[PDB]
This record gives sequence, structure tokens and C-alpha cells, in this order.
Amino acid sequence: RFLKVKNWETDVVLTDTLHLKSTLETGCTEHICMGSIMLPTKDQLFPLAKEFLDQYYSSIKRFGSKAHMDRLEEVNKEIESTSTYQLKDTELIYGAKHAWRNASRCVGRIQWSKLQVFDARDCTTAHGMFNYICNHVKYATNKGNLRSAITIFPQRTDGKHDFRVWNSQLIRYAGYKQPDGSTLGDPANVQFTEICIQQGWKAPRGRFDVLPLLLQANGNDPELFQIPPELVLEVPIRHPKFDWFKDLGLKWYGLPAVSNMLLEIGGLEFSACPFSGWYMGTEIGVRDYCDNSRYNILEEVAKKMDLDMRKTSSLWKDQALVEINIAVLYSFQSDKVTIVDHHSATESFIKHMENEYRCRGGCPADWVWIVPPMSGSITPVFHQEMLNYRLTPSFEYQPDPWNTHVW
Amino acid sequence: RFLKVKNWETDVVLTDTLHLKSTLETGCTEHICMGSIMLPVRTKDQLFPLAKEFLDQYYSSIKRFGSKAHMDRLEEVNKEIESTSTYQLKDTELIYGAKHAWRNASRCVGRIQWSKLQVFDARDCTTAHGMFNYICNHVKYATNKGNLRSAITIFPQRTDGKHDFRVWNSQLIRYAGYKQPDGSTLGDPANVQFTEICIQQGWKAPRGRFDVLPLLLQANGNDPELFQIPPELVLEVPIRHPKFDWFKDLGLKWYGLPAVSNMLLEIGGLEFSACPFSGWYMGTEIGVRDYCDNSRYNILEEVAKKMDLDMRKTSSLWKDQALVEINIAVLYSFQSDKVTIVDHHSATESFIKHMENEYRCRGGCPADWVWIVPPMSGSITPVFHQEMLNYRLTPSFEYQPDPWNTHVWK
Ligand code: HEM
Ligand code: HEM
Ligand SMILES: C[C@H](O)[C@H](O)[C@H]1CNc2nc(N)[nH]c(=O)c2N1
Ligand SMILES: C[C@H](O)[C@H](O)[C@H]1CNc2nc(N)[nH]c(=O)c2N1
Ligand SMILES: C=CC/[NH+]=C(/N)NCCC[C@H](N)C(=O)O
Ligand SMILES: C=CC/[NH+]=C(/N)NCCC[C@H](N)C(=O)O
Ligand SMILES: [Zn+2]
Repeated sequence: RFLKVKNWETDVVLTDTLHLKSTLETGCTEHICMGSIMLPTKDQLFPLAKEFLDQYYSSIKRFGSKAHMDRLEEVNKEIESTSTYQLKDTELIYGAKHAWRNASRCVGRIQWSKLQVFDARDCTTAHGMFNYICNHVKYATNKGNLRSAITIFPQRTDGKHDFRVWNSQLIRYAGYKQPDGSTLGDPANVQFTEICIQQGWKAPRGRFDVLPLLLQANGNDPELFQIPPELVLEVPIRHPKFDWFKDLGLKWYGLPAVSNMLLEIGGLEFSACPFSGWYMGTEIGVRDYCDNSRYNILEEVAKKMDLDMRKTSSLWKDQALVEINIAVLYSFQSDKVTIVDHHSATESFIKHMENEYRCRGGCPADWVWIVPPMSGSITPVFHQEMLNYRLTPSFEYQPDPWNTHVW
Repeated sequence: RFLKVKNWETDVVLTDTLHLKSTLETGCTEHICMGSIMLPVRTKDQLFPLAKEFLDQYYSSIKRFGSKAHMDRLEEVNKEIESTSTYQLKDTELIYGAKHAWRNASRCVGRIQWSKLQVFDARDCTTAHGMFNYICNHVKYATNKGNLRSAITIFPQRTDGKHDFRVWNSQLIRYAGYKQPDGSTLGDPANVQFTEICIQQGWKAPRGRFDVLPLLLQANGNDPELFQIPPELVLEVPIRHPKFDWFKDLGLKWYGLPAVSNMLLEIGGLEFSACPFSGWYMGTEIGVRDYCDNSRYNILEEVAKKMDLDMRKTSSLWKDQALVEINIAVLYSFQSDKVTIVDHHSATESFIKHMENEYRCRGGCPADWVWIVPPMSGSITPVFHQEMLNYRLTPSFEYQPDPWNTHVWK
């Protein structure tokens, strides 16, 4: 099978054959596309394991070898008597780097292979989980020069001894809903912040309060911990020309670390696998700062810019939005903290994508997510057609822990 | 069957039941999504069900489903197809279909105006000159001295596919593109090929930067012909900035009437290969794509340079900065000349409203997110945060091969 993909800005056409190895569903059918929808056992386990192992050995150029077969049999036997199996270190690294390589919503996959993997499978407690996480945060932050990483905790067994990190990200500001009706801090975390207070945390009720980690180990009740403040690198936001900007009182954290997702390798599930890399400007300046549902800072910034906010046709929101992002990129670069803008990031992804086609025969990509939330059509990925499909190993969403935990 | 669509900025949830009446394919499977792909002679036995389908709709809409009138027509059409292999739509039905083809345009963010559409029955047309007259009347009614009106002119429906009527230009009004030996491209790159066909056909290009192309009309399947739209009929707008008095010196202007002319309109199985339609522009179309697309007028460098911004490193966002101003200029100029135009903020907000309405009244509103969301400031418009369901419903506007790649010259 061959599927064509054209870039209408360079006319370059690529052929996709990788989609043939697609396994899971998309949510779409022949009668309806759901492209813009946020989120649509022993016998089960062995095929998946086999599939994975074949992939691995095929990648190392030992497909069929005795080694291959031995492992193939070893795993089989193991699943036969234990109802599961453990991944050799090498396969875990591959498994992880590849779940990334397949993240159809990640624009920065050009860096997929350069990933630091921390095997946290020997962990057994929340305190243990806390030591690991602290080590991960430190390695990755690296004094401003970020490095990609992921710490993987014990894999699921019976689902009743699940390891979970209740935060959505290792680092995020608390959200407090006032009687006033408004919301202080990050609206997006209002619920979680509540659960922290409810568990004991003592909220400083500030605008940018670094939430506490709520770690759950072996299925037991989650415990709270405070990331060592000296480990949380933050950048104060200032404009390269608006000296009044700094008076906005804006700051953000430099380490983006998604922690609420689930990593699947060879049929195995890792309900706790925090991973970090680095930010693309717009993430903070466009979505976090300007989304109506977040810090919603357009009004202010505009006012302080003295623009005709009387009529929408003045594009005051557009003018402000560009300035707010200049500031973000400016700040980070000035404090020498890693960060990439939407122009570089997207250009990169195009090269990567081009490489992925020649080397792998494709690159699953979710356009709705790859294209930045600003200046869309002036980034090359806008004019780039993309095919979306799911490949394992993979990163998946999973129910919020509080909505499923048997206390 | 019920499908839920959520808006993550308001938490509003809508239920789609209209997708159930979806007919055609999307290009998507359960295994692969092609949402971001540009574009993934009927028999007589195929025709009737379609006609029946259509007629049932039409009548169900006027609250006359099953009536005698309903049945007679159903029988009348069946009989006609039986003896002629096709069938003429009654005036009332043609209007219904056109309005609904637009109503179903999943890629249209301006569908809130779907019902307010002027239909021009050009089915009695028979020659290129004839089409020329018709198109002039359409341009004039539509422009309306600057206060634009939606309209569509419908020419003879296809029959044997050898007597097709076609409008070769993609939009009734468009600037010519000329490729120079230099390697560069003068005017609109997007039209280079079509411009050539025009010159090759007899047109005498002024070889300027904003030359209004000539119409190339094909009637009854005969070779296309040339015509110049009456200048006094082509309303144009010179672009200038509300604060940059050096802007005007950029030498930019654009036509006020956006009028697509290369699509095909399907009503009750019948195919209309020539059905030019026009409405009005959303700023970003000109301001972002036509001016700033790399493969278009590519004016970012200039606007940036004259704005004197740091173009050394991308992280200074000079492009983002220049673009906004350029869009400011387009909206400004158009408002100054009292030429209808809408900004991406107003248009998208309206669409959300129209979309919600459509769910309550119709039970869905097929929409292509990849196309609805503006090419700039994407997330600060409501539609970005809006989930959408894409599916095809007829009547409809479809794409069709370029006529120069299919015509059997005489
Ligand atoms: C090197 C720096 C990286 C950059 C610049 C980058 C950039 C992005 C961006 C812009 C998003 C969308 C974020 C959002 O809108 O919420 C994203 C999502 C994603 N990235 Fe990357 N990424 C990087 C590293 C990583 C790493 C290290 C992994 C995996 C090991 C990865 C996995 C993902 C996943 C799972 C998603 C989708 C999350 C979701 O569905 O919400 N990324 N990335
Ligand atoms: C009232 C003014 C209107 C506005 C502001 C509006 C706006 C839009 C915009 C912004 C696009 C995308 C353009 C592009 O990116 O190339 C579009 C596409 C579309 N609109 Fe509208 N529209 C209007 C009137 C109409 C009318 C009157 C019809 C039909 C009678 C219609 C049918 C469609 C169709 C068929 C498409 C997709 C065309 C394609 O696939 O290339 N629109 N509209
Ligand atoms: C409704 C729509 O799916 C939603 O707004 C999506 C669109 N694209 C996105 N793209 C990225 N990168 N991140 C997001 O959170 C979203 N939100
Ligand atoms: C490749 C991708 O499908 C293509 O660039 C699409 C995206 N969205 C669009 N949206 C609109 N309105 N118009 C376009 O031409 C496009 N181009
Ligand atoms: C964990 C590394 C992924 N890299 C990222 N740049 N972002 C992940 C999501 C971050 C989220 N969009 C935010 O603004 O906080
Ligand atoms: C014909 C009416 C459709 N309404 C529109 N606003 N646009 C149609 C496409 C015009 C195209 N985007 C352009 O810039 O030339
Ligand atoms: Zn799809």
C-alpha cells in the first residue's frame, strides 16, 4: 500500500508505507472524521510482546537470530508462568525512545533518539518515587541547559498496585478559586490544587505557587512532597523594549514535564513515567498566558500597550499576542534557559519528517496539534500534509487517578 | 447513534445526529486519519435514488413530506429520468439545493449567511459570450458599489459529459502571474499556469503586478473563449496602513470580490460543472495567505525591512510582527473604502454561534477544523477550542479536475 503526502509550498511529495503497521483505531471512519477531537491478559499479552521483540531485533539487525528466538521463547515462558514479563534494560530504552518517535502530536520528535532513560522499576515507595523524580528534575534542568529525559516506575501488574503521579506535570502553578467567583493562579489546576489542600498541603495562595508532588506507589494512597526549591528553575518574563512589562508580574517554569501519561511497551503498561524536554515559545506565551481558560492576560498587555481595544478589527489581540511571545522567548534566552520558537521547531519537524519518510517510510503526525496556535500559515508545517495513525510502543492518556483510586 | 462535541474554552457539549445522513466517504479509515489532506457521466439507475433523496429533503423542509405534490413530483422526475436519462430541477428546488450546498460546505466559516444567497438561473445559457454576459451581471449585482451580496450563477447541468460548461479561471477575478526567464515570478505565482493558457489563447498580458486576468469561458463543451471583465465592474482596494505612511508605497492593492469559479455543484444527483459563487473576504485570506504565503506575493521581507525589526534571528518574531500589521492594513483599507470585509475574530465568533444553532435545529454542522481555524492567531479565536465533526452531505460543492487537463479540443 502507498499513500501520498504533498507539501503545497514546495510541491514535495512523500510516500507513506509505515501506516500499514498501524494497529489501533483513530476514532475516524469512512463516514466521519474526528481529527479535531481531543481524545476519541496472557493470550492478549504474548502477541504484543512478540510484535515488540521482533521490532527490537529487527532494529539491531538480528531479526531471526538465535538471540531473537531465545528471548522470544524466554518471554513466552515467562508470560506463561507469571502472567507478564520484564523488559531487559536495552529493550526498555528502545521502547521509550520509540514511544516518543511515535507521538504523532509531538513537533519536537527530531530529538527522539537523544533521550535519557532512568530505570526506576526497582522503586517501591512514594518517598522512593520522590528521590527519583528529584534526580530527574535536576538532570534535565541542568542549570538552564535542558536535557530530555524520562523516569520509568514499576509496570502495572493487577492494576490494584498501580504507580501514579497525580500531577499532570512535575512542575505547575497552583490554582485557587475564590468566593469572588474569579480564579487565582492557574485555572487549569483548580481541581488538583484542591486535592492537595484536602490532603494537607498548605497553599500559599499566590499567583504562581509551585504545586507539591502527590505520588502514589504500589497502589497505596498518594503522599505529598515539595520539590526542592533550588531544583525548580523559573524565568521572570520581561520585554526587550517595554520596560513596563516586568510590572506585569509574570514568570514561568523552564522544565515542561508531562507526568500523567501512560507508556506502553510490548503490551506492558507503565502508569507512571514522567518525561521532560523543553518548551516551544507559543506553549507558554500563547496558550498558557492568553487562553481565555488560563492566565488570560490579553486585556492587560493590550491596555498597557495603549491600543484601540474598541473594535476587533484593530487586531489589538493579535498585536498583544505577538509582543507577549517576544517577551517569553526573550526572557528564557537571557537567562540562558533552553527554549525553541515556533519557526525553528516547525522547520525542524519538517526535516525530521522528511528523514522519517526515507528511513522509516513514514511519520504519523496530528496536524491539528503540530501547527502552532499562532502564525500558523507562516510555519512550514501548515502547508505540509500529514497522515495520522497509532504505532506502539506509545504514550497514551489515562483516567485522572482521583477519578479511579480505591482509597 | 449520538456523537459528542466539546468546546474546551466554555465546556459546552453538543450532540450530533446529522452525521447519520452522511453518504460519501471522507478518505479516512479506522486505521488512518487524512483530515489534513487537501483533496482525498452518471448512470440512470444511480440517478433516481439520488433525486428521490433530494426531493424528499426539499419537501420535508417546506413541511410537505408525503403530500400529493411530493409524490407527483417524485413520479414526474422518475418518469423523466426514465425517458431522458436526466431531469430538470424546478426553480424552487435549484435555489434550495444551492443554499444547501453552501450550508453543507464543511470548510466554510461564513455559513452563518447560508440562507441569504441570491441565485441566478443561467440554465438557458448556450454560448461563451452568453456566459460572459451572465458573469458580468453577477459581478455587478454582487459587488454593489462596495456593499457585497452573496450570489451564485448556475449554468447548464452536465449531460453526457462532452457538452460541459466550464469557467477556466479559478475565481472570476484574479491577478495574473508571469514567470520570467530570471527565474522569479511577477504577479501571482498561483496563477502562472492559467495566465500562460490565456496568453497562449490570445490574451495580451500587460505584464504588470496586479493585472486582472481575462475570463476564459467554455460553453456546451466547445473550446473556451476570452473576455475582459468591464474595468468599471472590478472594484479594487489599494492597501495602506493606518499609521505607516510608507505602507502605501509598497504598491499593494487587491480586488474586493472573492468569487470561486472552478468547483462543481451537485444537486439531486445532477452535476453543475460551471456555477461561480461569491460572497466576501475574511481579512486573513488576503492579509496572511495571498500576501505572506511564500508561494504568493511573499511580502514579509519588505514589510519587515521597512519596519526595521531584528531580522537576524527568528526568535525576535519579526515575521509574526510584520504579519499582524499587514493584516491591520487590509482590514483598514477595506473599511475606509466601505468595501465589505470581516476579520478572523468576528467571523469565527459568528461561526461558533451559527454552529450551535445548526446543532439545535439540524442536529449537526459538519466542519473541517483544519480549514475553519484562521491561518494566524489560531488559538485566540473560539473555533480553535471547538471540537468538530467532518462528514459530507449533499447537495454539495466538490472539486473537479482543471479543465485544461481534460478538455477535448476542437
Ligand atoms: C525536546 C523538546 C521537546 C519539544 C520542543 C516538544 C514539543 C512538543 C509540543 C509543542 C507539544 C504540544 C504540547 C501541548 O500543546 O500541550 C508536545 C507534545 C508531546 N510531546 Fe513533545 N516535545 C519535546 C520533547 C518530548 C519528549 C522528551 C517526549 C517523549 C519522551 C515527548 C512526548 C510528547 C507527547 C506524548 C506529546 C503529546 C502530549 C499530549 O497528547 O498532550 N516530547 N511536544
Ligand atoms: C459571506 C461571505 C463568505 C465568507 C466570509 C466565507 C468565508 C470562507 C473562507 C474564509 C473560506 C476559506 C477560503 C480559503 O482558504 O481558500 C471559505 C471556503 C468555502 N466557502 Fe465560504 N464564505 C462566504 C461565502 C460563501 C458562499 C456564498 C458560498 C457558496 C455559495 C461558500 C462556499 C464555500 C466553499 C465551497 C468553501 C471551500 C472552498 C474550497 O474548498 O476551496 N462560501 N469560505
Ligand atoms: C478542539 C481542538 O482539538 C483543541 O483546541 C486542540 C487543537 N490543537 C492543539 N494543539 C496543541 N499543540 N495543543 C492543544 O492543546 C491543542 N488543542
Ligand atoms: C496541508 C494542509 O491541509 C493545507 O495547508 C490546508 C490547511 N488549512 C487551510 N485552511 C484554509 N482556510 N485554506 C487553506 O488553503 C488551507 N490549507
Ligand atoms: C515533557 C516534554 C514535552 N514538551 C513540551 N514542550 N510540552 C508538554 C506540554 C506542556 C504544556 N503545553 C505547557 O505549556 O505547560
Ligand atoms: C466565493 C466566496 C467564498 N468566500 C471567500 N471568502 N473566499 C473564497 C476563497 C478566496 C481565496 N481565499 C482568496 O484569497 O482569493
Ligand atoms: Zn480523520
